Amino acid sequence: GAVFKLMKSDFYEREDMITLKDIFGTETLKRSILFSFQYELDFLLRQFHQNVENITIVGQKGTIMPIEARAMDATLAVILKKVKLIEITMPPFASHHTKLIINFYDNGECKIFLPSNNFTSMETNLPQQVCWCSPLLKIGKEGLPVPFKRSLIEYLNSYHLKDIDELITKSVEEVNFAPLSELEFVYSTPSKFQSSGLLSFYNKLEKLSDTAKHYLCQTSSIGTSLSRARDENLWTHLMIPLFTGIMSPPILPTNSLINEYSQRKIKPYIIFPTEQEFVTSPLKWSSSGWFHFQYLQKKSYYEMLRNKFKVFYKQDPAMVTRRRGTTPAHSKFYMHCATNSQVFKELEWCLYTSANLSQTAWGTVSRKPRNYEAGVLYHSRRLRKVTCRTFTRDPTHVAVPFTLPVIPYDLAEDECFCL
Repeated sequence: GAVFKLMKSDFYEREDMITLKDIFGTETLKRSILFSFQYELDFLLRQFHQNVENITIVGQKGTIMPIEARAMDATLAVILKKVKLIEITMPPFASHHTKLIINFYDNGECKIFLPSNNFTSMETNLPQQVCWCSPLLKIGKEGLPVPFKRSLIEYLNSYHLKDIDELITKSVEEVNFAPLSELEFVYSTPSKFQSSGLLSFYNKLEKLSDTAKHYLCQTSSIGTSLSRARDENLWTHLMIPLFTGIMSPPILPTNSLINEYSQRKIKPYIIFPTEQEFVTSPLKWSSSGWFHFQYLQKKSYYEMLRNKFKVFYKQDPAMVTRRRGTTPAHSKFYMHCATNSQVFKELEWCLYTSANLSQTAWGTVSRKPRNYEAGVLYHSRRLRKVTCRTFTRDPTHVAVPFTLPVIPYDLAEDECFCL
């Protein structure tokens, strides 16, 4: 079945887990179709076996690093000749952020993965990363297409590229997705013809269907305010209100929202590294470059989230391993827990995705996403509770890199890291 695994690091595991070599190094691997935001070609291609017949790479123009002659060799030369590139051009400040792997092996076997790291050595080894691995799939006629398969095809179709249609989608269509009948494929696309992002995700949660309402988000980037006039955060002012029913599509004042939260027992969480957590990371600030929250030019926005909603949470210093310490994770998780220490062991639903907490990744009720994003959704009424555990203590449906429980920011000294 599907399983979450923690990405091994050359630094943390110097002397269960997974590596890109485990994924691409198998002699039985026949073809790999890749999606990512950044490609370090010599690093990536060194992960494969000489037996591979084709490597189709989908990426944004300018994010694919060629291999210099001085760094080439006989082995790599062979791999390189099997690479086919499909470049996507995007408006400035828009991103093909999706990380996805579709492997085809000997016999009619196929497997799908969602790594949180882009394909570069630095990203793979510095921040903590995870990888969702689908159950083993096989080529063969299909009856009714599983929702996961149906959604994946819509996503691929939304690129509106002939190369994608013929070299990728046709191959995916031949695969039987029965083993994935319980999960959902959630995505974002800038396509004006395909609905996606928040709007689509909201509708899905509605269709899928006294207690404290826990809504937690773990992200590597935190977008700025949804408006230039007021301080409005995507999680606290739009997503949570929508999910709870406080609002419905055809933004309330901060204070009105705060009261609603109290009366409804809604508890918001955003896991993001503190300035001090890098001091207690094995590689110190080495992984800090991938965590972006620029609030210095609009301090009020930050103070609101930190003091008014008390939304920020950090790692439990007593539960993290010594080899990884308080090193932040570059994975993105969105989850909901209903109660009435143990919080989050059982979930109503959980989304693992490449999408950061920003308007560009999710869009809004009226605006569409600007990025390509992809993730997998686990929902209780589709499996009767989604089980989840923390890798920091290493069988559940979901496994997370952050500690469980997470600890609230000490309002007397904790501050979000600002690159």
